[PDB]
Amino acid sequence: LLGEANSFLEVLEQVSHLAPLDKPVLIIGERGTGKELIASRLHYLSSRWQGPFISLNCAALNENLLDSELFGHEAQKRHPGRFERADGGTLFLDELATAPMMVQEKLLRVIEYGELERVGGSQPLQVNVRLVCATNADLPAMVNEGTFRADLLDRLAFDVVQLPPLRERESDIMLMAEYFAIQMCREIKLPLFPGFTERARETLLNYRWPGNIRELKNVVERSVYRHGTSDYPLDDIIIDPFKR
Ligand SMILES: Nc1ncnc2c1ncn2[C@@H]1O[C@H](COP(=O)(O)OP(=O)(O)O)[C@@H](O)[C@H]1O
Repeated sequence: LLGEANSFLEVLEQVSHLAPLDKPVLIIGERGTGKELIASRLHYLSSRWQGPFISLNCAALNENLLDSELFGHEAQKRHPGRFERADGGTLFLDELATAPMMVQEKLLRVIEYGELERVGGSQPLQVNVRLVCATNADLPAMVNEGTFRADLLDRLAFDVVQLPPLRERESDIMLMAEYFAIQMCREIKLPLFPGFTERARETLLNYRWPGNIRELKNVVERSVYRHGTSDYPLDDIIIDPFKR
């Protein structure tokens, strides 16, 4: 993983201590800051490392589909949900704050009882899953508004990993930019990355990176491609490809 910023190193140290626990971990961070990567690090550093790592984006599914994707539904005889698929392993729920209140209630019940309720006939399913969740919402604010369950937060938020946005990671922007530029040079067969000019560095370090590391990679790849030479340093950082 790339980065030297104290804020980021401190996250890695925190994760090394949290991973062996069976307790739920809440990751607060912006898109592209490595939420899923950290969730997967928690899994692979934990005693569950040989078990499944399953992900789901709560924001991507309507309420009824989220409900059946997480908790499963009947009808060859059953469509297992993500809790069942994660049994013995880890389930990463991204965009937690978008889960509808009915889902939040059902999530609290699974955490506190350790089983998934079942329609008549079939008995409840036991599940044994280590949960990691993420969002950039202000969850305490949502609790005040009535849009996030306080009880659920008392279960999910055993501890909180705060992932710093790229704009708050010291000089990690240039370290990562260089790394990404070099890999794009290999992809388009340039013999050497010719460096970034001061203008390019100013552009990179002054931009907010709303898309963080995902956005940085894309911008840098496009910029290297457009430059297309090892003869002269890269000067033009193409943040916005919709202008020109
Ligand atoms: N510290 C890091 N070093 C190298 N690549 C990283 C680092 N953090 C995140 N990335 C990369 O950034 C992209 C977004 O990370 P990911 O965890 O998927 O995103 P998100 O925060 O949106 O869940 C991925 O391609 C991932 O490899």
